[PDB]
Amino acid sequence: DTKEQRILRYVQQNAKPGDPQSVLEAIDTYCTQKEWAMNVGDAKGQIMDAVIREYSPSLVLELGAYCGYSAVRMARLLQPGARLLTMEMNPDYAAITQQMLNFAGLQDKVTILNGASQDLIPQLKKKYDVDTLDMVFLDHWKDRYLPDTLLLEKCGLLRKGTVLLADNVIVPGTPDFLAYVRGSSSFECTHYSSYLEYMKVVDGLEKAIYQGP
Ligand SMILES: C[S@@+](CC[C@H](N)C(=O)[O-])C[C@H]1O[C@@H](n2cnc3c(N)ncnc32)[C@H](O)[C@@H]1O
Ligand SMILES: CC(=O)C(=Cc1cc(O)c(O)c([N+](=O)[O-])c1)C(C)=O
Ligand SMILES: [Mg+2]
Repeated sequence: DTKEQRILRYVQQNAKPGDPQSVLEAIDTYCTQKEWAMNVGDAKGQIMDAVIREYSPSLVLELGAYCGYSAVRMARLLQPGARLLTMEMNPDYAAITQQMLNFAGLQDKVTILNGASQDLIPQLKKKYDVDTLDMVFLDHWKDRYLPDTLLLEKCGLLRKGTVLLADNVIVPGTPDFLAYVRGSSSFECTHYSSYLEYMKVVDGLEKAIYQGP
């Protein structure tokens, strides 16, 4: 099997069905003790929790689902009737993510879209009945953060106050995205210093709030 199958199996055997907190704890234990994996992790996850709680977004778009750790993290804090859309182009990972959300009991709040964000974002309004997004979590391949931010803008999916929250702006780093949003009057930016998941390596999240065109 794969590392991602092993993470899912560990959750199934070390967490409680319908208990998202125990799912997060099981993933973080497995990835600390056994196999590193690119989940946002508990240190940066706590910052995300604080952001989600501050904004109480009704519609969140996640770019990059992997095994479902950040989808579980965010969906467990969504208010009743709020929703998360998560885009994941790797079908093996999308299948793991669905099973992770099912185990956590959060599947009614999350819709997985299997495809590439650059192909799916232009379809959100017509095919997925989106007006504008309240919050976007960018955590896919780092060279896509800037192109997809610009694409979300072009597609009319950002409104004044939409929160963009970007993982890994230090490691691996997203230099063009970071320079662009920090230099742009269309975004108000804040940096949240933290640590790379499961490692004593400095990383950080960037929050970029859209200000309109
Ligand atoms: C860092 S992992 C996501 C981790 C997840 N957000 C978490 O914290 O649990 C990055 C993911 O982005 C996916 N990916 C990369 N480029 C993508 C794209 N253009 N569209 C959709 N998914 C993409 C990869 O297949 C991978 O699963
Ligand atoms: C390239 C890679 O795998 C590494 C970290 C990483 C961490 C993330 O949090 C993340 O989202 C992504 N990503 O490529 O999407 C990657 C390292 C340290 O090698
Ligand atoms: Mg990441």
